[PDB]
Amino acid sequence: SHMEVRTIKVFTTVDNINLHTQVVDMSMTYGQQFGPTYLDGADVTKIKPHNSHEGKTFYVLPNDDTLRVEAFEYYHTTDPSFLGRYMSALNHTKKWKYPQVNGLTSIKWADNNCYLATALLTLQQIELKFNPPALQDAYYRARAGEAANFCALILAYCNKTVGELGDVRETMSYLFQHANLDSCKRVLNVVCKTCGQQQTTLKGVEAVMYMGTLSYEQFKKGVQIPCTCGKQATKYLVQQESPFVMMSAPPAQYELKHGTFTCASEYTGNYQCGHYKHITSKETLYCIDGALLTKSSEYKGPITDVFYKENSYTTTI
Ligand SMILES: [Zn+2]
Repeated sequence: SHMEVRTIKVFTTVDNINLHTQVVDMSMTYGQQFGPTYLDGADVTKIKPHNSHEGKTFYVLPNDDTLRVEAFEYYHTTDPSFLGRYMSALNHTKKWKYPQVNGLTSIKWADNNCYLATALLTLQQIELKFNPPALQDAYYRARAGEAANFCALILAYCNKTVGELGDVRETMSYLFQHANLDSCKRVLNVVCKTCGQQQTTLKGVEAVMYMGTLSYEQFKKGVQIPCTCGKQATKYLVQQESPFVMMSAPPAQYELKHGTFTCASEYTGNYQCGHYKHITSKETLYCIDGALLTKSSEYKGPITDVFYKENSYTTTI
């Protein structure tokens, strides 16, 4: 009747660093013993242990106080589905290719990941330190060329699944949310001919992102925005303290000039499907399109996001 019990030792984890010794019954599934369980991204919840599994590390969900703390300390989230979504993505991104293109880690196109490739390429050209150890650790590996965990983390943090259409501005917003931008400061002035002037200070992520124009110069000169009185008012940059700025707008034909920006994202398509490309300004203009690379002296296209170097700026207005 009853089969002789066989067991193996395995380790469970939520961060792949702190291991937790377990003894599993090879006649029960992982799911029956751990809840949802993953082996390097693969869902083994419904798998019964193999001898080859002995000594291997499995991710589980934070189901006790020790794992909850380890997971928060490593990822800076308490979203219950986070680890599941991170493993589900990782099962895909570990099969993506990450070619070095013009010295930067890119991503060969798959699974609508073009927005991720230009986000990744952008990160490697701006000064940014992540706060979660998971992002620090994974970004370091991504810079070295092994970007699978980093890309799966971006998907998890953004609540995007592999293959879902993503927006670069929104993705960067999530990444900046988890970065140290505390010393970034922006002072704006808005001037209405009827209502007068109103100055506003922004900090952190809101200090480095602007939605409305791609041109940093235009933002220094002034952009027209609605005023509550019904007139159009003029908003201009008074003071900026940050290592970069990101200027974003709905996709519009726009000319990129060598040496006047750091990098940019281009979006061809519509609200339901499209394709992002990346433009970086080095010795010439390089267009990185996943694994593909072209160059040109001028660039014009439907640009959505442009990144600029900064340190300290003060208006003369
Ligand atoms: Zn007004």
